[PDB]
Amino acid sequence: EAHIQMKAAALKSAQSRLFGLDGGISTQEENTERHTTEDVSPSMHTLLGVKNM
Amino acid sequence: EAHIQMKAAALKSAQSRLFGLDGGISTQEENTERHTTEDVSPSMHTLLGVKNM
Repeated sequence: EAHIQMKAAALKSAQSRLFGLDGGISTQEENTERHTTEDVSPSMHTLLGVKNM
Repeated sequence: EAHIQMKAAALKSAQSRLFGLDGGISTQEENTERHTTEDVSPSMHTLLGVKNM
């Protein structure tokens, strides 16, 4: 009885977690898009439908 | 008889406790979560599904 009470008092209410933080860090997608000197910006190739006035 | 009565009167109804307060103080779990400059708050990383209007 003493050993059981000691074990119960030591363990308390310790929740058991089956997993931790996943090791897969990359949550985005690889950017396979090309970059060329013809681009108007590092994020865009052309401004196709844009109309100035 | 006198000694027995003296012992009974001195001891009274003293309950015997086998244990005291347990020495294990930490009742919570260690917070292994990281904190990064990208976080929106010290308690949360992103606000993922939140929709503004």
